[PDB]
Amino acid sequence: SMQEEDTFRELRIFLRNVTHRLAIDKRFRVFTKPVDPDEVPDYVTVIKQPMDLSSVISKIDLHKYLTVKDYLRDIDLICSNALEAAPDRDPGDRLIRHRACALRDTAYAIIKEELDEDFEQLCEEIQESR
Ligand SMILES: [Cl-]
Repeated sequence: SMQEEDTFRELRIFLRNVTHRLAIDKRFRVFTKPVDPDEVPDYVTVIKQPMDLSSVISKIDLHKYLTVKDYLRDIDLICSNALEAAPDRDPGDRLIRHRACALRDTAYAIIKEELDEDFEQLCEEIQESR
């Protein structure tokens, strides 16, 4: 229905807002774009499912997220990919992991504070009905 399409529209607007807020945070700059094949060629081999905040925006616009849970799966993937790609004790890797963890925590905290759980439940029930 149009009411359901309106709901999905509201979700995309909200998701777009949260993602923007993430993407402008200077700590999260390394997560804003795909990793560069030239800068390191082993990334595409070691990371099977690359994800970044620009790809998240593209997916919102392609109507790929019908629930907040589906969006958070991609935020989690950005984080888990970073942890896997930067696992060592050296300061460079620890900085990346710290920032990855902060990205995840920030997204979750924004969502906890700003998303009505009944809105999410509605999204889930429309998704399940299709
Ligand atoms: Cl830096």
